[PDB]
Amino acid sequence: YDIQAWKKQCEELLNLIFQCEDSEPFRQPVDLLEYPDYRDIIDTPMDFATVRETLEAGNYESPMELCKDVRLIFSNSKAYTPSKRSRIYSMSLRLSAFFEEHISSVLSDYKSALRFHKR
Ligand SMILES: O=C(Nc1ccc(F)cc1F)N1CCN(C(=O)c2ccco2)CC1
Repeated sequence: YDIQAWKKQCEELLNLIFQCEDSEPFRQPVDLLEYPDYRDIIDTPMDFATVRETLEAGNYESPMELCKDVRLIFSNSKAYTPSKRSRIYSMSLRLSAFFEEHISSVLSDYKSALRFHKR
């Protein structure tokens, strides 16, 4: 029922994501010279370095907020891809599956801890 435990659990999961070769395209913001039309398609860029820095700054209140930003990385890739058979989109789908498999317990434990706190 530790309502702070999610933060280190998220740090550790980001560390695992950074070790995954599938995270390579998502570790830093998209560059607007290599993909010059990116901001015509994507309103809110997001990447894993920005997620880690937001966490480490103490600017997430909950793991749900972190989860929303990570899911934005993946929805941006799906929106920008020219094909469902894209290399970088295909990497995003594997990485999303990995993320979702690991974040589920972090969310459940946090929400349970908070329900206990407010019992
Ligand atoms: O090259 C990058 N990011 C990047 C990373 C580090 C850098 F230094 C410079 C970069 F531009 N892509 C990431 C995700 N990508 C897609 O989601 C997508 C789907 C189909 C085709 O691209 C858009 C472009």
